[PDB]
Amino acid sequence: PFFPPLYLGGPEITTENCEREPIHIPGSIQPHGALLTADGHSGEVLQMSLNAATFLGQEPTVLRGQTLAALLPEQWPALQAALPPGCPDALQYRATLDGHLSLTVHRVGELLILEFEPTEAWDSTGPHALRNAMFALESAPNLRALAEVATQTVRELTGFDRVMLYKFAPDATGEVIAEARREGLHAFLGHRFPASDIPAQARALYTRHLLRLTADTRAAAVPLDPVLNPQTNAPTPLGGAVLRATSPMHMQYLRNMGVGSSLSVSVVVGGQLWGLIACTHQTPYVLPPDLRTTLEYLGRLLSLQVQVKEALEH
Ligand SMILES: *C/C=C1/C(=C/c2[nH]c(/C=C3[NH+]=C(/C=C4\NC(=O)C(C=C)=C4C)C(C)=C\3CCC(=O)O)c(CCC(=O)O)c2C)NC(=O)[C@H]1C
Repeated sequence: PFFPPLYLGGPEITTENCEREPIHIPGSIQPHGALLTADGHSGEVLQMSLNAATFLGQEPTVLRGQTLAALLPEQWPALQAALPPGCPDALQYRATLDGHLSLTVHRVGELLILEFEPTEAWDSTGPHALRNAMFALESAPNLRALAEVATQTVRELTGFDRVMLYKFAPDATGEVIAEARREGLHAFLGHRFPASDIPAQARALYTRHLLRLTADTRAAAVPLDPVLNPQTNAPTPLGGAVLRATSPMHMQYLRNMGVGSSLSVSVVVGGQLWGLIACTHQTPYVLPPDLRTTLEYLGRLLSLQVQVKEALEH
C-alpha cells in the first residue's frame, strides 16, 4: 500500500520502502514545460505549475480561475469533442499553438490535464523515417535480430547516446538483451539488475501509461498549485502526463550512472510488461514531441512483433 505523498505527511522514501513511493502523484512537474489542470465541463483552470509564466507569459495566481474558453479559444471546442467524459486516460488530444508550443491534453475523471512545451517549427521525424523503422522491425528473422534492429532503429530516430532493450525475467530482475550505443561507449549488453531498480509500483504504472522520461536529471521539480485537485480535495493523478516529476530515487540512480536524460517505452505482450525500450543520454535532452509520438507507435509495433516471434519458439 502506497505511502502518502510528501505534501500529505508521507515520509521520505528510502531503499527500505522504495515500492511504496506514490510516483503517480508527485504534485510537481519537470521544468521543460508547463502544466495546467482544468475542469472537464466549465474549463475553469484549477491547478497551474509554478512556472506557467516561462511558457504561457502570464503568472500562476493570475491563470487560476480563468477558463480554457478564454485562454484557448480555438482548441477548447476541439479538445471537448476529442476527450469526452469516460474516455481512456491514455487517449490524447494534440495541437500546435503559436514561437510554437506543443499542447498535449488527456482526461482523468472529470479533470483535463494540459501540458505545454516548446517545439521547433518543423517535425524532427523524417517524411518516412516511420516506414523504414517499420520495415526493419517486420523483416527481422528471429527475436535476437528483432531486438538488435529495434535498438538501432530507435537510436537512429532519437539520437540518444544509449538505446537498450531491457527485458524482465520471471523474478522481475532485468537484463539488457540488446543495445545500440554511441561510438566509444562501453556495452551494457548482458548486464542484469535487481527487481528493485524498477520497483513494482513503477512496473504496474508502466503497464497502463506507455512512455515516461526524465529530460534533465539535475533539474528541480516545479510544484503544482494548489497541489490537490479542488474537485476532489485529493491528489491529481499524473501517470498520464510525460511532464510528471520523476521519483528522486530514480533521478539519483541516473545521476550516479552519468546520465543526464532518460526515456523509456513499454513493451507489453499479452497484457503483461515484457520489457522496456530504455534510452539514456550523457547530457540533458528533451526528445522533441513529434519524435515521442513516433516512438510510442514503434513501441506498440515492437510489442506485436515480439509476441509473433515468441509464438514461434512455441
Ligand atoms: C528504492 C528505489 C529505487 C529505484 C526506484 C525507481 N526506478 C524507477 C524507474 C526506472 N529505473 C530504470 C533503471 C535503469 N535504467 C538504466 O539505464 C539502467 C541500467 C543500465 C537501469 C537498471 C529505468 C529504465 C526506469 C524507467 C524510467 C526511465 O526510463 O527513466 C522508478 C520510477 C520512476 C518514475 O517513473 O517516476 C523508481 C521509483 N531505483 C533504484 O535503483 C532504487 C534506488
